[PDB]
Amino acid sequence: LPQEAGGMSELQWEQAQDYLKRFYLYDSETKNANSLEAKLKEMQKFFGLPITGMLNSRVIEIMQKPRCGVPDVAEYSLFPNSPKWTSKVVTYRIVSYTRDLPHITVDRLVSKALNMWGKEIPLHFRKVVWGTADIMIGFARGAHGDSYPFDGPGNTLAHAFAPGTGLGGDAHFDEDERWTDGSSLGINFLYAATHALGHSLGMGHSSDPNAVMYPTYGNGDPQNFKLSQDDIKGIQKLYGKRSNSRKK
Ligand SMILES: CCCCCCCCCCCCCC(=O)OC[C@H](COP(=O)(O)OCC[N+](C)(C)C)OC(=O)CCCCCCCCCCCCC
Ligand SMILES: CCCCCCCCCCCCCC(=O)OC[C@H](COP(=O)(O)OCC[N+](C)(C)C)OC(=O)CCCCCCCCCCCCC
Ligand SMILES: CCCCCCCCCCCCCC(=O)OC[C@H](COP(=O)(O)OCC[N+](C)(C)C)OC(=O)CCCCCCCCCCCCC
Ligand SMILES: CCCCCCCCCCCCCC(=O)OC[C@H](COP(=O)(O)OCC[N+](C)(C)C)OC(=O)CCCCCCCCCCCCC
Ligand SMILES: CCCCCCCCCCCCCC(=O)OC[C@H](COP(=O)(O)OCC[N+](C)(C)C)OC(=O)CCCCCCCCCCCCC
Ligand SMILES: CCCCCCCCCCCCCC(=O)OC[C@H](COP(=O)(O)OCC[N+](C)(C)C)OC(=O)CCCCCCCCCCCCC
Ligand SMILES: CCCCCCCCCCCCCC(=O)OC[C@H](COP(=O)(O)OCC[N+](C)(C)C)OC(=O)CCCCCCCCCCCCC
Ligand SMILES: CCCCCCCCCCCCCC(=O)OC[C@H](COP(=O)(O)OCC[N+](C)(C)C)OC(=O)CCCCCCCCCCCCC
Ligand SMILES: CCCCCCCCCCCCCC(=O)OC[C@H](COP(=O)(O)OCC[N+](C)(C)C)OC(=O)CCCCCCCCCCCCC
Ligand SMILES: CCCCCCCCCCCCCC(=O)OC[C@H](COP(=O)(O)OCC[N+](C)(C)C)OC(=O)CCCCCCCCCCCCC
Ligand SMILES: CCCCCCCCCCCCCC(=O)OC[C@H](COP(=O)(O)OCC[N+](C)(C)C)OC(=O)CCCCCCCCCCCCC
Ligand SMILES: CCCCCCCCCCCCCC(=O)OC[C@H](COP(=O)(O)OCC[N+](C)(C)C)OC(=O)CCCCCCCCCCCCC
Ligand SMILES: CCCCCCCCCCCCCC(=O)OC[C@H](COP(=O)(O)OCC[N+](C)(C)C)OC(=O)CCCCCCCCCCCCC
Ligand SMILES: [Ca+2]
Ligand SMILES: [Ca+2]
Ligand SMILES: [Zn+2]
Ligand SMILES: [Zn+2]
Repeated sequence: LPQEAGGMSELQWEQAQDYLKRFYLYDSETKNANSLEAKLKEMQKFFGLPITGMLNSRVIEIMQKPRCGVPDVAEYSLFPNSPKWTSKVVTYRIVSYTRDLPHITVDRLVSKALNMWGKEIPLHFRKVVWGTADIMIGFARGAHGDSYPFDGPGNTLAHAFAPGTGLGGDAHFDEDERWTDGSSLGINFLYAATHALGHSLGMGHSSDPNAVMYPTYGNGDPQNFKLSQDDIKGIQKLYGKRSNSRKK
C-alpha cells in the first residue's frame, strides 16, 4: 500500500532520529550515534519488526508515530513533581476549531474523551463556551510560537501543558494535520485527543500493554480498546474517597 515516508527524500531519517531526543527534553540513551543506532534497533524490537536493524521506511513509521514532540517528563514549563489538578471539578473551552470539519467533531469528541476519563475517575468537567476556563483547547497552525521545529502535516499533532492554575492544562492541536470524522482518510481525532487530554489531566505512560497511552499509539480507530485499572488505581487516590477498612 502507499505511504508518504516511502516517497520522501532520505533526509527524513535524521529528522526522525533528531525528533526522539525532544520526547524527554534530552535522552542520554538517544545521545551519541552509537547509542542512537542501538536504541533504534530497540525500537524495532519493541514494535515487533522481523529485522532489528532494518533500513526500510517502515522504521520511519515507528519513529514518527502519532504522539507529541515535547518533554513528556515533568517539564515543558513544569517543576520536577507529578502534576495533578488541586480539585475534582475542572472546566474546558474549545477556543478554536478546524475549517476542514465542523465544530461538532471537536466539541462532542473532546467531551467524549473527557467522559472516558470521568466515568471511571469522579472528576467533574464543565463546558465553558464564553468565559474563563481551566483547559483552553485550540486548534492551531504551528507558526504561533512553541519551541522545536514548526510542523505541518506529519510528525507531531498536539502539544499539551500539564495541570496549571493559569497557563497550564491547555492544548493546541495541529490544524495542518488532516483529522477525519466520516471520511477515514485522516488521523482519528478522538483517539489522539484522549492522550492529549490525559496530559491536561496530568497522567503518565504505563508499561502495561492494556493501557491506552502506551506509546505504540496509532492513527486509525482501535478495534480492541481497554484501560489498565492497575494504572488508574493511583489516580483514584487523588480525586476519589479513601474507603479501606484500615484507611478511611
Ligand atoms: C464592508 C466591509 C466588510 C469586511 C468583512 C471582513 C470580515 C468580517 C467578518 C470576519 C472577521 C475576520 C477577523 C479575522 O480574520 O481576524 C484575523 C486576525 C485574527 O487572529 P486569528 O488567529 O485569525 O483569529 C483568532 C481568533 N480565533 C482563533 C478565535 C478565531 O486578526 C488580525 O490579523 C488583525 C485584525 C485587525 C483589524 C483592525 C481593524 C479593522 C477595521 C475594519 C473596518 C472596515 C470598515 C468598512
Ligand atoms: C457591521 C456590519 C455587519 C457586521 C457583521 C458581523 C461582523 C463580525 C466580526 C467577527 C470577528 C470575529 C473574530 C475572529 O477571530 O474571526 C475569525 C474568522 C472566523 O474564525 P473561525 O471561524 O475560528 O475561523 C478561523 C480562521 N481559519 C479558517 C483560518 C481557521 O475568520 C473569518 O471569518 C475569515 C474571513 C475571511 C474573508 C476573506 C474574504 C472573503 C471574500 C467574501 C467575498 C468573496 C467574493 C467573491
Ligand atoms: C481591488 C480591491 C479588492 C481586492 C480584493 C482581493 C482579495 C482580498 C482578500 C483578502 C483576504 C485573503 C485571505 C483569503 O483568501 O481568505 C480566504 C477565505 C478563507 O480561507 P480559509 O477557509 O481560511 O482557508 C482556506 C483554505 N483553502 C484556500 C485551501 C481553501 O475564503 C473565503 O471566505 C471564500 C469562501 C466562500 C465565501 C462565500 C461568499 C459568497 C458571497 C457572500 C456575500 C455575502 C453578503 C456580502
Ligand atoms: C478582508 C475582508 C475581505 C472582504 C470581505 C467582503 C465581505 C465579506 C462578507 C462576509 C462573507 C461571508 C461569507 C459566508 O460565509 O456566507 C455564508 C454564511 C455561512 O455559509 P456556510 O457554508 O456556513 O459557510 C461557508 C463559508 N466558509 C466555508 C468559508 C465558512 O451564512 C451565515 O453565516 C449566516 C449569517 C446570518 C446572519 C448575518 C448578520 C449580518 C448582516 C450583515 C452582514 C454584512 C457582512 C459584511
Ligand atoms: C450561480 C452559480 C454560482 C457559481 C459558483 C459561484 C462561486 C461563489 C462561491 C461559492 C462558495 C461555496 C461556499 C463555500 O464557502 O465553499 C468553500 C470552498 C471550499 O470549502 P471546503 O471546506 O474545502 O469545502 C470542503 C468540503 N468538505 C468538507 C465536505 C470536503 O471553496 C473555497 O474556499 C474557495 C472558493 C472560491 C470562490 C471564488 C469565487 C469568485 C467568483 C468569480 C468572481 C469574479 C469577480 C470579477
Ligand atoms: C457581485 C459579486 C457576486 C459574487 C457571488 C455572489 C453570489 C454567490 C452565490 C453563492 C452560492 C453558492 C452555493 C453553493 O456552492 O452550493 C453548492 C451546492 C452544494 O452545496 P453542498 O455541498 O450541499 O453544501 C455543503 C456545505 N456543508 C458541508 C457546510 C453542509 O451545489 C449543488 O448542490 C448543485 C445542485 C444543482 C442541482 C440542479 C440545478 C439544476 C439547474 C438548472 C438550470 C438550467 C440549466 C439550463
Ligand atoms: C445607546 C445607543 C447605542 C447604539 C449602538 C450600540 C452599540 C453596541 C455595541 C456592543 C458591543 C459589543 C462588543 C462585544 O461583542 O462585546 C462582548 C461582550 C461580552 O462578550 P461575552 O462575554 O462573550 O458575552 C457573553 C454573554 N452573552 C453571550 C450573553 C452576550 O458583550 C457585552 O459586554 C455587551 C456590551 C454592551 C456595550 C454597549 C456600550 C454602549 C455605550 C454607548 C454610548 C452612547 C452612544 C450614543
Ligand atoms: C428596544 C429594544 C432594546 C432595549 C434595550 C434595553 C437594555 C438592554 C441591555 C442588554 C444587555 C445585554 C446586551 C447584550 O450583550 O445582548 C446580546 C444579544 C445576544 O448576544 P448573544 O448572541 O447571546 O451573544 C452573541 C455574541 N457576542 C457575545 C460575541 C456578541 O443581542 C441580540 O440578541 C441581538 C441579535 C442581533 C442579530 C441580528 C442579525 C440579523 C440582522 C438582519 C440580517 C438580515 C440578513 C438578510
Ligand atoms: C484583485 C487582484 C488579486 C486577485 C487574486 C487574489 C488572491 C487572494 C489570495 C489569498 C491568499 C490566501 C488564501 C487563504 O486561504 O487565506 C486564508 C487565511 C488564513 O491563512 P492561515 O494560514 O490559516 O492563517 C494565516 C495567518 N497570517 C495571515 C497571519 C499569516 O485567512 C486569513 O488570514 C483571514 C484574513 C483576515 C484579515 C483581517 C480582516 C480585518 C477586517 C478588514 C476589513 C477591510 C475593509 C477594507
Ligand atoms: C476590501 C479589502 C480587502 C483587503 C483588506 C485588508 C487585508 C489586509 C491584510 C493583509 C494580510 C497580510 C498577511 C501576510 O503578510 O501573511 C503572509 C501571506 C502568506 O504567507 P504564506 O504564503 O502562508 O507564507 C508565510 C507563512 N509560512 C512561511 C509559515 C508558511 O501573504 C504573503 O506572503 C504575500 C502578501 C502579498 C501582498 C501583495 C499585495 C500586492 C498588491 C498590493 C496593492 C498594490 C497596489 C496599491
Ligand atoms: C471601524 C471598525 C472598528 C473595528 C474595531 C474592532 C475592535 C475589535 C477588538 C478585537 C480584540 C481582540 C483581542 C485579542 O487579542 O484577542 C485574541 C484572540 C486570539 O489571541 P491569540 O490566540 O494570541 O491568537 C493567536 C494567533 N496568532 C498570533 C497567530 C494571531 O484573537 C481574536 O479574538 C481575533 C480578533 C479579530 C478581530 C478583527 C477585528 C475586525 C473584524 C471585522 C469587523 C468588520 C465590521 C464591518
Ligand atoms: C478604529 C478602531 C480600531 C481598533 C482595532 C483593534 C484591533 C485589534 C486586533 C487584535 C487582533 C488579534 C489577533 C492578531 O494579533 O493577529 C495578528 C496577525 C498575525 O499574527 P502573527 O502572524 O503571529 O504576527 C504577530 C505580530 N504582529 C501583530 C505585530 C504582526 O497580525 C497581522 O496579520 C497584522 C494585521 C494588520 C492589519 C490588517 C487589517 C487592516 C485593516 C484595513 C482597514 C481599511 C479600512 C478602510
Ligand atoms: C494584480 C497584481 C498585484 C496583486 C498580487 C497578489 C499576490 C498575492 C499573494 C497572496 C498570498 C500567496 C500565498 C498564500 O496562498 O498563502 C496562504 C495562506 C494560507 O492559505 P490557507 O489554506 O489558510 O493555508 C492553510 C494551511 N494549509 C496550507 C496547510 C492548507 O494565506 C495567509 O496566510 C493569508 C494571506 C493574506 C494575503 C493578503 C493579500 C491577498 C491578495 C491581495 C491582492 C490585492 C490586489 C489589489
Ligand atoms: Ca503535524
Ligand atoms: Ca489553563
Ligand atoms: Zn505522553
Ligand atoms: Zn502552542
